[PDB]
Amino acid sequence: KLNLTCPACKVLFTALNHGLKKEPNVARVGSVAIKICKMLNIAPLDVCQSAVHLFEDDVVEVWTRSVLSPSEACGLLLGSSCFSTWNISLPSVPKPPPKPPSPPAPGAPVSRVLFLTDLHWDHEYLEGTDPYCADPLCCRRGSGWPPNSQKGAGFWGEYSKCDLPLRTLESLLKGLGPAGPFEMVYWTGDIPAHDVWQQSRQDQLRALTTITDLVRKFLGPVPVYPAVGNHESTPVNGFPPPFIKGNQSSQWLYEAMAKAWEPWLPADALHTLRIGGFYALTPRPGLRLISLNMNFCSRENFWLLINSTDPAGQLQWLVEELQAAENRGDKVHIIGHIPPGHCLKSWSWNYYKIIARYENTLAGQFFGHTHVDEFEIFYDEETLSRPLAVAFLAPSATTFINLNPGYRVYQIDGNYPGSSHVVLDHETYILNLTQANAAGGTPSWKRLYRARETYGLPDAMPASWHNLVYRMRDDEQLFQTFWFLYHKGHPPSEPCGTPCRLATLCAQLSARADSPALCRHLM
Ligand SMILES: *[C@@H]1O[C@H](CO[C@@H]2O[C@@H](C)[C@@H](O)[C@@H](O)[C@@H]2O)[C@@H](O[C@@H]2O[C@H](CO)[C@@H](O[C@@H]3O[C@H](CO[C@H]4O[C@H](CO)[C@@H](O)[C@H](O)[C@@H]4O)[C@@H](O)[C@H](O[C@H]4O[C@H](CO)[C@@H](O)[C@H](O)[C@@H]4O)[C@@H]3O)[C@H](O)[C@H]2NC(C)=O)[C@H](O)[C@H]1NC(C)=O
Ligand SMILES: *[C@@H]1O[C@H](CO[C@@H]2O[C@@H](C)[C@@H](O)[C@@H](O)[C@@H]2O)[C@@H](O[C@@H]2O[C@H](CO)[C@@H](O)[C@H](O)[C@H]2NC(C)=O)[C@H](O)[C@H]1NC(C)=O
Ligand SMILES: *[C@@H]1O[C@H](CO)[C@@H](O[C@@H]2O[C@H](CO)[C@@H](O)[C@H](O)[C@H]2NC(C)=O)[C@H](O)[C@H]1NC(C)=O
Ligand SMILES: *[C@@H]1O[C@H](CO)[C@@H](O[C@@H]2O[C@H](CO)[C@@H](O)[C@H](O)[C@H]2NC(C)=O)[C@H](O)[C@H]1NC(C)=O
Ligand SMILES: *[C@@H]1O[C@H](CO)[C@@H](O[C@@H]2O[C@H](CO)[C@@H](O)[C@H](O)[C@H]2NC(C)=O)[C@H](O)[C@H]1NC(C)=O
Ligand SMILES: CCCCCCCCCC(N)(P(=O)(O)O)P(=O)(O)O
Ligand SMILES: [Zn+2]
Ligand SMILES: [Zn+2]
Repeated sequence: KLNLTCPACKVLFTALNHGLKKEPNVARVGSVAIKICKMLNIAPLDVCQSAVHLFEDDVVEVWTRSVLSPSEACGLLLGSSCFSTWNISLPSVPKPPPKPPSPPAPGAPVSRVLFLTDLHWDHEYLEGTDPYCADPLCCRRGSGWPPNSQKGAGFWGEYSKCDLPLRTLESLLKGLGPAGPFEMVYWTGDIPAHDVWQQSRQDQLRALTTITDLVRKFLGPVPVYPAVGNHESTPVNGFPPPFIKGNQSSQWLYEAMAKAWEPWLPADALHTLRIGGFYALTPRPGLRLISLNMNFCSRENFWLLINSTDPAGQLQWLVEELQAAENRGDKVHIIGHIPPGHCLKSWSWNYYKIIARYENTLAGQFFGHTHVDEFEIFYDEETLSRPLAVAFLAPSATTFINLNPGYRVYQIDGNYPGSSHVVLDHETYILNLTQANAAGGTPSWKRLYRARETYGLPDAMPASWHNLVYRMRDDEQLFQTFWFLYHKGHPPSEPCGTPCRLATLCAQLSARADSPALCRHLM
């Protein structure tokens, strides 16, 4: 026991964790925290110096606490004095024995799938403004001007906490020629910018109509299959389950999507889309595309306080779609915005259980939301050792934060009977702002890398990505590459030390939220 109250403990972790974000050592930061404790009379210094001694005696205990923040660490140290359970009904049909997808045979075609996510169009982006304003979003009207001649916001964007003007997005679509042709496109939400404090419903629908028409303009007859992001509504993250009716429901948003996305989605899809913002359709024989609204898994969605149990019956709906694909022989692609690893515990554990059951039917999982080049591996529930699926977390088109613009393209097993529809390889394209915003610089999108090439993989199967993680656990050079691509070729100046490495690698193995057992082989 420590004579340390709940708010008191939060002041220390604040002054420490904020300090540990760039300060070289713990000692100097430890002194600041003790001085804070003294100046404000927050607690007895013996207790304060005892807490600093524990918060990070070594980085290991804190390596587990890499996720932990003040409220999260205090609860564990103080106790209870400082989210419901539920699960899904799986059909009684016995699980087919696991068998890997057969590699494509000679002559089997390939298909290219463009993947767009996190475009975050800022209607108010303005060149020359201050990229480091006080607001959560800058490079826009109201952020001010730079101080004493410092460089303002770049023309095509900036490496800061800023989003993109329409110019950079129009430039992205126009230069897709070399990346295609595309059989279809996946678009996992987050269309508006991060100007939350001034997002009316008119603004959000303006971003939907404006970007939808733009995408449709440069893709033309190619179908685009979108998924609902967490910024698409106002207030942000607020997606009430369909049991809420009236002007406070998300119908203003869902009925606007069904109208804007009608060219791409069939009747049955729009039906569910209007109700809960999710749908399922058949884009080609043998394949079933399922678009999930991961806002109903979101931690920021305050609406789930009413009933966080499978909101909208989506997972139960997902199970039915998956089980029907299994009986039919089809394979499944799931698209969403928030990756399952970032979901609420119950929702995530149930999704993890669903993916484990239908491993032979699932051929691809695609998400975004992280804005960086990541991937989440799923393991068998019985032993948590056989990688059986992969969720590719594509990088954002926007710069938010301190990143290069970029999109993703997937090579999948082609459109033919018996195909596995699995991802065979993928590529990432970027816009190099340092060259585009420079005097005389012109937009030129280039292929950053191809996965199988840089990583030397035999394929894009779960076992290969599983083997790529532990190769990076022991190969500092192979991880730096991944770390370089992680940020779309614009890493932070802060090198990723051995605690950062294992933390990043632990994210690659944690497709289930709150499961430390998934990273037991990292130290
Ligand atoms: C956890 O910390 C608690 C707070 O710690 C303080 O806060 C930090 C920021 C620093 O300032 C640090 O130095 C402090 O210690 C701490 O709470 C303290 O606990 C002690 C005893 O456990 C309390 O002592 C008692 O105080 C009362 C009130 O004192 C004054 O008021 C009355 C009238 O209201 C007057 O009559 C008194 O003369 C005082 O002017 C006293 O009444 C009481 O004395 C009586 O009882 C004792 C024995 O019980 C007899 O010897 C006396 O003769 C009296 O009969 C105590 O002296 C202290 O008030 C309390 N302070 C605060 C701010 O809460 C706590 O002890 C720590 N907990 C643990 C588990 O360590
Ligand atoms: C909470 O909702 C669950 C989930 O069902 C959906 O929730 C609402 C949106 C509501 O409008 C229903 O029409 C939806 O179907 C309710 O039922 C649970 O359903 C899930 C599977 O989808 C299952 O895991 C649970 O065991 C079910 N529980 C029950 C009691 O049927 C449930 O009615 C709501 N529970 C609470 C406590 O609010
Ligand atoms: C959630 O948890 C368990 C899964 O192990 C389920 O317990 C079964 O409950 C159903 C009724 O819904 C019964 O048919 C089964 O007989 C129960 N268990 C066994 C071993 O028979 C539970 O039903 C699951 N489902 C839900 C909706 O929570
Ligand atoms: C429906 O709900 C909206 C949600 O905000 C109500 O609020 C108005 O609309 C915008 C967003 O669309 C808000 O930013 C404003 O605060 C509100 N309007 C104004 C002029 O400030 C809206 O009033 C509701 N609509 C109806 C018709 O009742
Ligand atoms: C984007 O373009 C910039 C500018 O051409 C590249 O930055 C250079 O990187 C080399 C690497 O050794 C440095 O020596 C130069 O000083 C950098 N130039 C500037 C102006 O900073 C950058 O490498 C390019 N990024 C990608 C992903 O292609
Ligand atoms: C250099 C690595 C850091 C990248 C920055 C990531 C920002 C994340 C944005 C959000 N997840 P999204 O909902 O906009 O996707 P948010 O929830 O923070 O808004
Ligand atoms: Zn985003
Ligand atoms: Zn998002």
